[PDB]
Amino acid sequence: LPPGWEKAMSRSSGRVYYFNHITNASQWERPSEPARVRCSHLLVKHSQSRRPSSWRQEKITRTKEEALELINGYIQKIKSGEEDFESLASQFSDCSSAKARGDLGAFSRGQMQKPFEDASFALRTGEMSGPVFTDSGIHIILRTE
Ligand SMILES: O=C(O)c1cc(-c2ccccn2)n[nH]1
Repeated sequence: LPPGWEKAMSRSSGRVYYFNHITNASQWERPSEPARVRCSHLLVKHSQSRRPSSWRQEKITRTKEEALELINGYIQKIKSGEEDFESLASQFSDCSSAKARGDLGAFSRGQMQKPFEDASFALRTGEMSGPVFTDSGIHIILRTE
């Protein structure tokens, strides 16, 4: 199985599923290197975030446990087609790239912080990540090219 795609056991149904320990993606169907990849993301900062500040709120106060909740929340809406990445990203993302529907433009290694990189490279064109933790906050990372 591709980079970090491991199989495992669903603790609700006991039926097969896959999680990726590099992007924290989890999906039921079996899964499927670039020099550069292009990604958009939705960032939800927290108190412990690098710069607890964003175009949305001058001092972020939400805890980490809560940041995650919010992040899980959008994943459900994205996964269920209730909302798309771009809409939630253009509204909620605590990064200024929200103005650009969360695009961060094309990029290669060394360039971004490592957990974001490792996720960004391990996704394939189309995959969204699960929650990804960096010193900045919590990300949902979609890979576009
Ligand atoms: O604070 C911000 O504005 C911010 C930081 C990031 C970021 C992007 C990639 C990896 C790590 N952090 N994205 N947005």
